[PDB]
Amino acid sequence: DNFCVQIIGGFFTWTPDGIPTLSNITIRIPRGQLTMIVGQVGCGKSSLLLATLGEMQKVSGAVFWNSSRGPVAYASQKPWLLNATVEENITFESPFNKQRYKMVIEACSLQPDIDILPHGDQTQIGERGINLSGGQRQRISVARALYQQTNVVFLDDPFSALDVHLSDHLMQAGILELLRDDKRTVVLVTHKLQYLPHADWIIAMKDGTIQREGTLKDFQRSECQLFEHWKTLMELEKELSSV
Ligand SMILES: Nc1ncnc2c1ncn2[C@@H]1O[C@H](COP(=O)(O)OP(=O)(O)OP(=O)(O)O)[C@@H](O)[C@H]1O
Repeated sequence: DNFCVQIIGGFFTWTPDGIPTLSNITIRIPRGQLTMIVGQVGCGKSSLLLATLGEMQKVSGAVFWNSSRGPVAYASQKPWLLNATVEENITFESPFNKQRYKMVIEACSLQPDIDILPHGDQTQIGERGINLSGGQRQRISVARALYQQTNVVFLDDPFSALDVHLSDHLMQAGILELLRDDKRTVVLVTHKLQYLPHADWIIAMKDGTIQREGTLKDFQRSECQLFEHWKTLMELEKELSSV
């Protein structure tokens, strides 16, 4: 109805005939809102993101897309980089709009870093080019995710190798401004719980199964231990002829 991705009792294994890495998956992602998946290391957040994309085989349950999935803007936990220039890494087979390109660059704070080095927004990077630092690779992948005119945006820990200032500016200018104005569906896996007030929907995962759902107000009563743990980790209220 008003939700983007629906899973009812989904079972997903990475191996073809192994133990279910994801068990009893139930997910109700709102459309046009920010949904944040939180959990410990290796509890299946990236696996949940890829299971919604069909990258994992399904043992049981059903997956519904009300957007026939359609395109999804995805920023992997390991930042993927093409062999082309920075401009083509950000546009990624899209029409080049200078206004949108500069807006996404200012949202990711990529301008002063592309000012460095032999070329500006035209250096070949990845293979057949100069290597970039992990923050630059991650933010170029995030800029590619933010650039495309896609209603669904999947972000898998954009703040893995980012400091406080760049991650905060990325969170505000990208997620709360560049993605809210066009009402794109943003699913944001993160280990930074300081952005939990900015979450319309929250997914809690624990050992390959999903613990809770809803807003922080729902976490206030049903799961008091997890709510107090979130409070302690950071009252959690929302918001040539010679040649
Ligand atoms: N491509 C893969 N092939 C096989 N097993 C995988 C693969 N990706 C993840 N797994 C397994 O699935 C489980 C959860 O991994 P996943 O990457 O979803 O966790 P995560 O919580 O998102 O990651 P992080 O370690 O960054 O917190 C682990 O047991 C891991 O070994």
